[PDB]
Amino acid sequence: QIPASEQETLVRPKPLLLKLLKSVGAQKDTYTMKEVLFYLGQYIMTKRLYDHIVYCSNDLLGDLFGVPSFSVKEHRKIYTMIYRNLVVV
Ligand SMILES: CC[C@@H](CS(=O)(=O)C(C)(C)C)N1C(=O)[C@H](CC(=O)O)O[C@H](c2cccc(Cl)c2)[C@H]1c1ccc(Cl)cc1
Repeated sequence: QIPASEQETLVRPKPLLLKLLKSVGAQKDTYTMKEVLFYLGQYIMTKRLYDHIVYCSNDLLGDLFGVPSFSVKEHRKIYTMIYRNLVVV
């Protein structure tokens, strides 16, 4: 029960989120939430942090989100953790 519109939001990552995104995607100043979620998704799968829990205490992603692990099924929490690392444009 998250709206579809949320993936349209325009955002400006803070430096550490930007560092992580640069490892998987082109470097722009502005991203859609859709893009951010995809890049983070690819980052996680590429680095195999996920086998419904993502484990990230041995990874920069852990520092980014402030948790050692999280559930992929809890989307509102994920959006919340993402939002602390960006500015809405
Ligand atoms: C790395 C985990 C990826 C995998 S996936 O969708 O890309 C695929 C099934 C294609 C392999 N992921 C999920 O597995 C879960 C699947 C689900 O529980 O519905 O969806 C995650 C998702 C999608 C959209 C928004 C949010 Cl906040 C999270 C989504 C996700 C979780 C965390 C982050 Cl940071 C980004 C995307």
